[PDB]
Amino acid sequence: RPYACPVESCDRRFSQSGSLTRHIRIHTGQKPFQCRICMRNFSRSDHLTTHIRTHTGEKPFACDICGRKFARSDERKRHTKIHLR
DNA sequence: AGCGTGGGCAC
DNA sequence: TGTGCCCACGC
Ligand SMILES: [Zn+2]
Ligand SMILES: [Zn+2]
Ligand SMILES: [Zn+2]
Repeated sequence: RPYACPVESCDRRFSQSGSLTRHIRIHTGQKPFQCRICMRNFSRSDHLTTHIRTHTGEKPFACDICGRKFARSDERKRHTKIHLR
């Protein structure tokens, strides 16, 4: 509720100053972080990190039940539930 | 499946 | 003033 977004259409607010200014990038279209492999620009450093794994094939997250690996923790999370029948 | 991408947040 | 996870959607 403290920090807020000045643009007309939006009615959003952020507790941390950083999240307000991160959101503002949606409006300005700023994409600060670039992939030195395919040159594609991204809005967030964390999304650039996971994107790079699509190129390298790095998959740090293994399923506890079957061991299948994933580049992202949420992909693994989405996967694990399939072992429930 | 593969994976873009914003919000909540701890640090 | 960032960095970097977890979470959630969406397609
Ligand atoms: Zn806004
Ligand atoms: Zn790339
Ligand atoms: Zn599995």
